Amino acid sequence: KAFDLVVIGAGSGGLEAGWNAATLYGKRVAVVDVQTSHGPPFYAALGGTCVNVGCVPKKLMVTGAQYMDHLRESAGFGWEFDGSSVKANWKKLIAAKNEAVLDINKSYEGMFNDTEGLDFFLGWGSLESKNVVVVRETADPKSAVKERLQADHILLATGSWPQMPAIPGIEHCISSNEAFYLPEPPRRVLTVGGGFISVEFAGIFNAYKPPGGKVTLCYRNNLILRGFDETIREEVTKQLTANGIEIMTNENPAKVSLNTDGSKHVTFESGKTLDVDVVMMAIGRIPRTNDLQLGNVGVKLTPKGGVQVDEFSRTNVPNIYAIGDITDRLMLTPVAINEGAALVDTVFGNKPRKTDHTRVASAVFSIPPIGTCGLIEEVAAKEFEKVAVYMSSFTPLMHNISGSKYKKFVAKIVTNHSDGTVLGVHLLGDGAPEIIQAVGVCLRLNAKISDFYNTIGVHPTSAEELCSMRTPSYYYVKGEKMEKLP
Amino acid sequence: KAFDLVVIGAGSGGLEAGWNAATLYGKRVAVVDVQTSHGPPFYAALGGTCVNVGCVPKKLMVTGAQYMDHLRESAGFGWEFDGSSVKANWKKLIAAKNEAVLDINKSYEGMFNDTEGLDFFLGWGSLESKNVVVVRETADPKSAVKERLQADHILLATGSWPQMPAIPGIEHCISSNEAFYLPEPPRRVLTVGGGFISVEFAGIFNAYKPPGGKVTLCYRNNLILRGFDETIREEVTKQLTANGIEIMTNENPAKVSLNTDGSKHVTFESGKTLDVDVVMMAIGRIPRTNDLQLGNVGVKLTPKGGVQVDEFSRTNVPNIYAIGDITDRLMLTPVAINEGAALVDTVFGNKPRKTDHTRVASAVFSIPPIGTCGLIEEVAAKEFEKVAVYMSSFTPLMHNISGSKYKKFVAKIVTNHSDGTVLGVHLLGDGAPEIIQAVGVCLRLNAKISDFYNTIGVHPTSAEELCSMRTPSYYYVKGEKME
Ligand SMILES: Cc1cc2nc3c(=O)[nH]c(=O)nc-3n(C[C@H](O)[C@H](O)[C@H](O)COP(=O)(O)OP(=O)(O)OC[C@H]3O[C@@H](n4cnc5c(N)ncnc54)[C@H](O)[C@@H]3O)c2cc1C
Ligand SMILES: Cc1cc2nc3c(=O)[nH]c(=O)nc-3n(C[C@H](O)[C@H](O)[C@H](O)COP(=O)(O)OP(=O)(O)OC[C@H]3O[C@@H](n4cnc5c(N)ncnc54)[C@H](O)[C@@H]3O)c2cc1C
Ligand SMILES: COC(=O)[C@@H]1C[C@@H](O)CN1C(=O)c1ccco1
Ligand SMILES: COC(=O)[C@@H]1C[C@@H](O)CN1C(=O)c1ccco1
Ligand SMILES: [Br-]
Ligand SMILES: [Mg+2]
Ligand SMILES: [Mg+2]
Repeated sequence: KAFDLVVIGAGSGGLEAGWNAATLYGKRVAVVDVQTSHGPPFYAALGGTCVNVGCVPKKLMVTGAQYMDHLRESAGFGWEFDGSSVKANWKKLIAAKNEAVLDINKSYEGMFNDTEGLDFFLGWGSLESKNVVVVRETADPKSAVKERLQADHILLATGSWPQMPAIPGIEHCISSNEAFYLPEPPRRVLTVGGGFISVEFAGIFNAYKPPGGKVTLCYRNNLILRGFDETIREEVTKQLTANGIEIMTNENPAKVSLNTDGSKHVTFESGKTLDVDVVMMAIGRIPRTNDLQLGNVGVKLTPKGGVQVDEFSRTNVPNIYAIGDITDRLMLTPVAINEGAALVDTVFGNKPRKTDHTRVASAVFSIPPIGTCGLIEEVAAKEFEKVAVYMSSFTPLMHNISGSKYKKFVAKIVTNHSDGTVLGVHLLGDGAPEIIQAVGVCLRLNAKISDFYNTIGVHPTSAEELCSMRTPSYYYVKGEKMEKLP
Repeated sequence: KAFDLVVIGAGSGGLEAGWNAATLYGKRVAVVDVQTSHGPPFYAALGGTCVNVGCVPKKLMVTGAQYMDHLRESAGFGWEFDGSSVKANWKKLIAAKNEAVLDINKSYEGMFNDTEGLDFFLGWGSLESKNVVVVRETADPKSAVKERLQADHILLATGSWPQMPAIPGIEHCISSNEAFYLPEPPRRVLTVGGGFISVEFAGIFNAYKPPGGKVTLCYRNNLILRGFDETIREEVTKQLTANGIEIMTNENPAKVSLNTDGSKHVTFESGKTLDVDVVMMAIGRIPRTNDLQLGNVGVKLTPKGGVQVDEFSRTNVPNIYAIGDITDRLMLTPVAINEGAALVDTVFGNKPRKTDHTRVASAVFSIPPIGTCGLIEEVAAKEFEKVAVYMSSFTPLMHNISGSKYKKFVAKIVTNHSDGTVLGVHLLGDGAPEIIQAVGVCLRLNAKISDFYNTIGVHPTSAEELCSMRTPSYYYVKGEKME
């Protein structure tokens, strides 16, 4: 019952820290999670949110959703078939996703069996004391102890959970957790929220809806995807609309009731109403701190609710660290993994390393998708006296032939115009998530715009647009947008 | 008529050079090409090989070919439709391709009409003297003179042309040029060659083949795609085979005759026989210098027929330059364009610049495709004492579900293990040509493996594999492979 490291949460960050500590530094590791495989009741399980009810199944389902566009687009290239015979079998998709997620769950079980020092414990981890984690039967702190784990080092890696707004009839609504297990594809669905999860699910439901279906996405403010490039926010909005999704901006559910046929009657704050089969809330995710009983050792939380951490993932309590979504910063898997890898290389490697929270590449698997790294221009413009924006936006040739004329590719480079340093790169279109990864490496290397334009293009690709931009489209001078410099 | 620059060949490199010299440096520029729009009889035309019978139309046709996989793969994600209704209409693909290419032809026509100091001349350009380009009716130097252009500076930018082996029945075979104009998709086709053109057309013809059809690729050597990463050469062979293409390595055509039904009877050196509807020779491209009458001026050619150039694209004759395929080096459009821009900056801008032919990102639009930049490990191992290989190879999850379990993604990083400098990056799988572009920028910035593995991944992507490799798979020490 004695460990160098006890990790609460067998997720993206938890397993990276766990595995590394064991395989690289031959350390003695305990990892706690509430479930060994995906789905109800606790949804996240061994592997974490990403594996079970996040990046992995979502990406399989977006890939499934993309075939609605490929089947149509094929016609431009001479593919002929009976379009009246086309059906999207959601039940197939969910069964194939479940098998793929289960195989990963089994994979992690394999990893824990086949690794000296690395041991998995089932149940609910909380903090007894500075150096003891208790595993109980349930999330109730009164439930039975299954284990008392002695820890020289404790890692909090419990991730996040969907926020459900406290409106009348919220019990008629689901989150992404339940979206992954719907037995039938909804004919009419309201996705609530303007972030990546609402956007990605609107695309998924749009592809799998039965005949006479309608996807509506509502967002409480004016323009979806706050924090992304503004040109891309506007374009994603147009491209989702072009593919049949209704975007209701400046709208927010005030209440939901069940109609007598089991459908949902949504009343908006504005007084508008909408009948749907599913209401999926995707308005936020909040760190999972309640169940850890952090009051028992006095781990400090932020005004927001995340575990407060320094640059080395250290809480206010020596030997207690926190990575990933529990810190309520950038809620992405590779960030959690990076923080985990750094924490272990630091503490057990004697090789201190801090995660860089700048210049993080990320994606939205919207149809079509977003790839982005670094600052949007409005943010750059407040930090840098002179910012240049390089922009290329056009419908690629393939999509003129496919008939998807609305699929404008957007490539934007934001620079410090004083030295040419690239501050951010913002892509919308097929392949954007793949294109952006090596751009993340470019930004780590302090690439300038001249490093891009002096590189020889790969032709023909969308990516070569990033190496063809020599002249700013416009600038910000002391925060002020203008076409030309003074 | 008198010009600062005369460009023979209105192609990738010629147009970059002409447009830059006219617009950036205010020079009076003439550009010569044999045809104003794509296709027979001369195939290349205004815009060049890439526009007319190269990168642009081939990428559209590979995109078309990819739908065979998407339609099949859709089933794993629950898509249902009547498979027996599926037809690949090649006529529609060719029509869509022709319209796209002709629009580009027309836009280039409009660029010349609307750019003052940039003039287009139709016909066959050759050298009369070191400062005179003659434009004639035909490739025959006795054909009628249309123009004589006085030139301070002459750029040779005539590209390359398919190589056809001098075998009996060569006349019954075609090249890529004719493949772009086949009115009907061949039921049985043999692509001859192991290079990108053979492999890309094998995938195109494999998707559009009518029922009961068969695509065969033959190559003289043991393993297609020499010059590419060896793991990728092996895997792309497996993945082509898995999609129904017959790869005949260590085989070469000895002759072709017509069966009585007009189909092609191929006899290989090995005494194997194959009956096909089309034989497409893709064994090589040779520099197009014959028609230039370079003997009029004494421009030095290689025995192969390439124009010899220094690093600044200068021939042995002052004021005569050559860029692009005619130089018989790296036969890529972006390289031709880079060389044209560097030449004009140097000559007209006094901004001396030479093209870097190292660490050039390129792609093969095979199905699935290749993206590469920099050295393969066998080459690195001869130039560096210690070389590390970081390799990740696995069927991605979407392809377990899709039913294309054969589709392994390969990601390989080759380093100088002495300092970690990345020497090469080699990718096989969907997205590879898009992933490799920004890797080009990384290699220009002398990125080390640590710069890749300390970059935060984008998940889920194939690209994130590049940023997830901490530990070498194997090494070369003084040219020798060590596990
Ligand atoms: C729908 C969706 C889509 C997403 N898509 C992407 C994407 O494409 N790319 C991306 O990078 N990120 C994506 N994310 C975010 C990603 O899932 C998270 O950022 C990441 O999983 C956070 O990792 P973590 O280590 O913080 O915790 P998690 O991976 O969430 O692991 C936490 C684990 O802790 C366990 N746990 C919690 N409380 C306790 C307790 N008291 N005792 C024991 N175990 C406990 C849970 O069961 C869970 O398995 C997505 C998220 C969602 C919900
Ligand atoms: C099937 C195929 C696929 C390819 N795919 C790709 C790819 O995906 N990516 C890539 O980067 N590269 C690709 N390439 C290579 C690319 O097309 C060439 O590298 C590029 O076009 C060479 O440019 P250039 O300026 O040297 O000549 P070109 O673009 O070939 O232009 C030469 C021009 O000169 C004209 N001409 C010739 N002789 C005369 C004369 N005497 N007088 C007047 N005009 C003349 C021709 O009509 C032609 O238009 C491909 C090539 C082929 C054949
Ligand atoms: C693509 O990842 C996201 O959408 C992340 C995850 C969560 O932290 C919310 N979020 C953002 O707001 C955002 C803006 C730009 C990039 O990310
Ligand atoms: C995609 O780029 C290529 O395929 C280029 C184009 C042409 O130059 C041949 N080639 C090679 O790289 C090569 C080396 C040895 C055999 O082919
Ligand atoms: Br070989
Ligand atoms: Mg174990
Ligand atoms: Mg003109």
